[PDB]
This record gives sequence, C-alpha cells and structure tokens, in this order.
Amino acid sequence: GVGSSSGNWHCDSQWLGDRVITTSTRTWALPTYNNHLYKQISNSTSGGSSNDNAYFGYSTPWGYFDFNRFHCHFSPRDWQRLINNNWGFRPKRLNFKLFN
Amino acid sequence: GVGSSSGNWHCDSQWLGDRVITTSTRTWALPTYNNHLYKQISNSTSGGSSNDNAYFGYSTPWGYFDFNRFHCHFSPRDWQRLINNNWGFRPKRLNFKLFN
Amino acid sequence: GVGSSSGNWHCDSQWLGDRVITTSTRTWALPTYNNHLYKQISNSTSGGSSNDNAYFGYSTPWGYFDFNRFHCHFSPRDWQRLINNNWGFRPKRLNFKLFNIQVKEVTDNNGVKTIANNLTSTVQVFTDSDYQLPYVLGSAHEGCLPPFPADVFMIPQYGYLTLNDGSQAVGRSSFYCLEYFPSQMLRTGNNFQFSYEFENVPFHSSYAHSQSLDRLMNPLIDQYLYYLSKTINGSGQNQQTLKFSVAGPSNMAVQGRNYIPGPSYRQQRVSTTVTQNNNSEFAWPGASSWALNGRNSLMNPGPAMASHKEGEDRFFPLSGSLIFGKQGTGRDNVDADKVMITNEEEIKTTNPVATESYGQVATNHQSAKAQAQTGWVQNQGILPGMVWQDRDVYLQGPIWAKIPHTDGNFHPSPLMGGFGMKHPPPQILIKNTPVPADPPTAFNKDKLNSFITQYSTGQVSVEIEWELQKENSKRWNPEIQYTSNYYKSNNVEFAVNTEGVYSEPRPIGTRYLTRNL
Repeated sequence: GVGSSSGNWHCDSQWLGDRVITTSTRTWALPTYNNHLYKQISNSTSGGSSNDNAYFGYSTPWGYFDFNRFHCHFSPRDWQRLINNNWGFRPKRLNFKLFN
Repeated sequence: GVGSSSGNWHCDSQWLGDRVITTSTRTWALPTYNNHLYKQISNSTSGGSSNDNAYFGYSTPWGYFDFNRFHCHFSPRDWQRLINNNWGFRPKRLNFKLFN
Repeated sequence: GVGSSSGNWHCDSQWLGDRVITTSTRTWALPTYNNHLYKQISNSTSGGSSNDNAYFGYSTPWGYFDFNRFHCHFSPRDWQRLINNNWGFRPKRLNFKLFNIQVKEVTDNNGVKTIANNLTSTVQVFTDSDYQLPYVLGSAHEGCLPPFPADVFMIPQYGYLTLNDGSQAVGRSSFYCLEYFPSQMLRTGNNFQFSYEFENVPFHSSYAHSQSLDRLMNPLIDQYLYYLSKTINGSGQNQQTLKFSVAGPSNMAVQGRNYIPGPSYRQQRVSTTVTQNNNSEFAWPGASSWALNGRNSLMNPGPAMASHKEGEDRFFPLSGSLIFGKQGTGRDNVDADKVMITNEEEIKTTNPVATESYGQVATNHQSAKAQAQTGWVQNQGILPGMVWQDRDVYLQGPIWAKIPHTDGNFHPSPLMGGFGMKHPPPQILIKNTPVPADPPTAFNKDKLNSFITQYSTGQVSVEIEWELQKENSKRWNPEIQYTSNYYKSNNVEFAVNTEGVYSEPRPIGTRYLTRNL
C-alpha cells in the first residue's frame, strides 16, 4: 500500500562465537540515465587517445548496486575488533533487500 | 610410592565464551625456619624505633603459599586479551594442588 | 615401581605384503641445559657477523627427540630390500615410547666425582600436538637417533629464532616459554607414549625412467605435422623463401611434443679435478642465491635438477646437491675425499641439467635490416605442460618437513627431499626438573640460583608403519639393483671396524628399478 512502510532500518553487528553478522542500511537516489537510451561509446566518442587507451563499448540506462568494500559493512570499531582478535575470516552468507 | 610421580605440570589458559580458566605450576623450596622454634619478636628485638614503628608479635617455623598477584595467573598476552576485550571480570572458582 | 622395568627393547622390521613396519630402540642421555635458564641469543652474543648472518632468538633449557632420518628406522639391508623391490613407499602410522627413566645426581669434591641415583627426581615431557612452537625439525640438524642401535646418544638442546633487525629485535618478535605448556612428569617407574597418523602424502618415486622426455615417439612413423626447414633458396641476394618438411624419425629434434621439461635455476659448475677449475675464489661470489629483506641466502640445494650430462660425472653444481660427511670427518675446510657428494643423474630424462641454460628464446624481429637473434634462458619458471621429478631420498637423509603456514605454495615437496606435510610428526620436548640445593634459613625473594647437578638416561622407541607400492613391470631384461661388491677388503661395508666405530661408506638413494614415461 501507499501508506504502509515496506521495511525497517536494520544496521548493526552481532558477534556470535565464531561468527559475525553485519547489517547495513543506506538511502539511495537513482536518476534517469542516458535519456532512457543505449549508446555506443569509444575513445572516438571520448575524443581520441593513444593506442594503449582505445576502447569500444556501450553505456546503458540502468544503474547498479555495489557493496564490494569492507567499510560498507564494518564500522571502524568492528574492524578493530576483528583484526585485533582473529587470525582469519571469510564471508559465508548474504541477504539483500530493497524497500520504501 | 617413591618411584611414581604424584602429579603433572599443568600451566595454560582456556578462553571459553564468558569464562577464562588460568592454571599455573611452579617449583618451590622450603627451608627450616627459626630452628623449628616459635620466637617472640618486637621492635625491642629489632633494635628499637620511634613510637609510630613499635610492634609486638611472633615468628613461626611455618611457611605459607601466596598467589595473591595477577601475574601469578595471567601471562602478559593473556592480560592483554582480557583488558582489550572486556568491561569486567571476577574470580569464581579455585583449585589448589601440592605434589612431587 | 623402582624395581620394575617400564618397557622392553623392541627393534626389528616386519615385511607384511604391501606394508613394512620398522621399530627402533635407542639409549639416550639428557643433561641440564643452560643452567635451567632461558637466554636471549643473537649474532651480538655470538660475536658479530655480516648482515647475511645476523639473527635474534632464544635458547631453552629443554631438549628434544628427533628421528627425521631414514637410517633411524631402516637398516642397510632393509633399505636394500625396499629400494630393490619397490616403485614407491610412504609413511602411514607412528608410535612413540619413552621408558626406563633413570635420574642421576653428580657430586664433585676437591678431587673425586661421585654419581648416585636420585629416586625422587622427575623428567618433564610433552608433544607439541597443536603446532604452537617454532618447528626446528626439518632443517637437517644433528642429534637424531644414531644409525647403529648400540650407540648411546645425547639429546640436543632446543632453541629457536624470531624476527631480527641486525642483532636487535622488533615489536613483532615472539618469546615462547615452554613451561607454559602442560607436560607429563615422570619418576623412575613411569613411562610415556603417544600415537600419530601421517597425513595423506604421495608415494615417493623409488624408480628411474627408462625413457627420455624428448624420445617418446614411434621411431618408425612420420608425424602429420610440418616444420619450417629452409628460409633461403641459396647463396646470393634476394633468395628469400619458405620451405616446409615433414617431421619424422630422421629429424627427431623438430617434432611437435605435448610435454616439456620442468623448471630450472642455473648453478655454477665445479670439477672434482681441481686443475680444471678457475684459479680464483668463487665459492660465495659465483654462487646462486635469493634475497629476502636485504639478506642473501644460498640457493641450496634448490630445485631438483640433473647434476651433470652423460659422461661428465666429475662435475657437480656448486650448491645444488646434498653433501654428507664421512665418519670421523671434521667441520672446517676438509678435503673432497672426506665428504660424499650425491648426484641426481637419474632425473636427467625429465629435469634439465643443473649447470646448463634451460634453452633459447627469440629476442627481436627479423626483417629485410635485422637478423634473427636468440638469448639464453638461465632461469625458467613453471609453464603449463611441464613435467619433472623431485629430489631423491637417501638412507642418511631427511624423511619429512613441515610446510610453512602461508596463503600460497606450489608443489610443497621439501627441497632437500622427502614428504612435505602441514601436520608433520609433532615435536617431542623433554627436560630434567630442577632440584634446588639447600636454601637459606632467612627469606629471600630472589629466584634460586643454586641447584643440584643432575642428568637423566633412558630408552626411546619409535615404530613406523610404511605403505609400499610394488612393481609390475613387463621389462624383459634384468634391472639394475643395489648390491655389495664381493672383492675382499679390510673391513665390511656398513659394519664396525677393529676400534668399534660404525660407518656408512656411501650414500644410497632409492632409484634402481625402472618405469616408462
């Protein structure tokens, strides 16, 4: 419905023995890209360059979600906990939500 | 028996969730004190002093075991673990052995 | 009890189909090390040195048990059986026993030494089963069980190194107290034992190849591939052409192949005929080395490479092979007849020669002007499609090594030979418990400095079960076998002399049987 929220703000960390679960929530804005068009791009369209910098490709009207950085998930204090107390870590599970 | 050991050397620390168990083993030597006698002692026997330093008491032929210091139980690294990761601690249980 | 033995003498070998079980018992003596103290050591305490030799570490009052050599378990005859009849072997199980402990006290008057029993003293023993201590086994050190079962041996002292900056330490350096481990305490009458299962490791290759990597083709049939054979029609100007020929039995060097020899790291060549060597000092300056944090280390023995070409057995790589000492050989500047130089000639069929370039590569573009130019490859890393053999093991050599705990490694077979394991047989540490002399009759807070002089002796047993890999060759002609020579001599090889000294006259490898590629 229009007048009902689709989700809550979830942002904390839980340290559970040999596991740690991080949760992050952020506010995003998405514009219209490319005037809804697909465009061919190249160093020709960028103005030319040397051979080492030539390319050919496409830009799309879509955007994308990226969280491939550690500070997207760990606060500085949580990072301190992790690195001061552990020989190792690795990711196991992921859950992703898009709402409101 | 004469040819059988009465105990083993136990010295480590176990960190178990919200508990830590420290174990310490040391080698001790005990002499004969006072030539097996009880003696009355005082500042008179010590050579005299001011009023603020006067005393009267007894020395015994016995010795005693003391472990009332934190480094008797915690290695420096264990102390670092404790103080860098906890808001509090307190002692709960004690076990004491004398052997060999 | 005092009057009852804690174990028996077990020393033999059982050959049971595809298994062999070795058992060894020896008599050991353990002194008090360091006056019961931990001491910081460095090249400063050793007297200084160059930058390449600086270190920082600690010596401990503990000793340790090492049996990481093949002659600790195999008699020469058993080794002959193994290597003459098997393509492979590997260790599976281990059992360790320590028993018949005797602790003695020594009193030295003005002119007499008296040794007596101390029935109430203890020895402490423990295994580093969690691999929490620096692993000093796997550095080819002295102090293992002696090859001859009748020899009484002295237990070596434990020490370790940590991070150093010159002779100084950094904040990252670790100090380990071995009393901070739980250990078993033994009076005369107690014994100690434990069992261990080896990791799954590949069989060692106790065979040589009867084929060469460049000779794997049918010598009667052509290939269906062509090779460029001529680029000029003949003498004169403007004679350029392209001619192609079938690669066949007449030109085996240009045939297409699926697999290539393994990697290389070139060594300097030294002749045992000294007059053929250059009249200069090149032991250090001419040696191959690698650098780490500004320190140079010898590349020794380095990657497994063939020692020499055919008919050039007088040449050896400068630091590319294991050199053992003969019985009674000193430690400083001994002659070549006093040492035993091994040679890995059996792997010349897959591995490049240690003292040669790997090959040639193009280094330009030829055109109509520049001619075709090639360059020598002195060190070649791993390439896809490369095959190689590892270094052989010896009756006098090491058995296993601990793979360093790192993010990455490649083919972690130890470079001095043997089996590389992440969880090798654990270190076994032993120490005489200190017994103070008479303390003063007034309290003093300082640690006691006066101790009764003590040492200990006992028996140690190690039993290893090994799995064998038998040969089922279809070769018609007889194989090469390790054998004794009938010709008469003053002594018997692998025996004692008139003075009672046992010696091993030569190194014995494992590669006598043959296999195809």
